[PDB]
Formats: sequence, structure tokens, C-alpha cells
Amino acid sequence: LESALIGKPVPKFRLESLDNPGQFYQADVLTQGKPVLLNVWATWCPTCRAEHQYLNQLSAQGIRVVGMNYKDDRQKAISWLKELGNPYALSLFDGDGMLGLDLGVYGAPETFLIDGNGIIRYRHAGDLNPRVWEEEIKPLWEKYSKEAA
Repeated sequence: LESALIGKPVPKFRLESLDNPGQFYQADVLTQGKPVLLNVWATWCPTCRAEHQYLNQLSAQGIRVVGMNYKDDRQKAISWLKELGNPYALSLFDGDGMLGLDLGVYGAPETFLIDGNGIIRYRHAGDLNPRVWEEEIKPLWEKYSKEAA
């Protein structure tokens, strides 16, 4: 849906790595110099499992995806990745959902497009499928990929 963050930088945060206990990340990790997709997901989200296989496909094509596990059960989340594959370059654990609150998410799943400079450029509330990618996000990803280059 619509977002008041379009054109604004990613909110400050300090979250623990989902699969690397003790390692914490900050917003600087979302300023890669290349565009990135931030995917909000959880194991309790039905369309998330279905969307996971498509994310694996995009990741294999070079699309950079950062995963934000939302108000979820950490262990179940880790098993989820070991069982279905890990498309994420990095996985953040938003156990309390505080980053989700600053991002204005309605729930899961949701995908944000962030440019190389850490500026939020698009927000899609709902599952990521070929149609959404081809019609809504792909054109934007290509634009910011060419500029970052």
C-alpha cells in the first residue's frame, strides 16, 4: 500500500542477526551502494511460505535481498531457512517488531525497495510474485541498479 517513507532514509535501528547470535546490525548495513529488497516475513504468515520459493529464484539471479523476520519464533525461523533455502544476504531478527513499527508495516509479508544510498523507494504490502515483480518493482530495481553502477 502507500507509505510515508518513500523518499526518506531507512529508520535507525540495532537488530540482532537471526542466524548469528550476538552480532548486531544497524541501518548502515542497508546502504550498500546497490539497491536492495527488504523482505518482512514470519513463519506464522501463510503467503510467506509460498513467496519464499520465488525469493530463492530472484536471489539466484543476483537480486540482493535482506530478510527481516517479524515478531516470530527464532528457532522456527532458522529451521524455515534450513528447510526451504536461504535467499537472504542478511537476516535481521525483529522479535519485538520495533523496526516494523518504524517502517509502518501492516503485517507480513511486505517488501521494500531501498536504493544504493539507503533511501526507501517503494513499498509493496503483500506477497511478492512474478506479476508484482514484473509490473511494479522490476522497473524501479533496474533504474536504481543503473544509477548505482
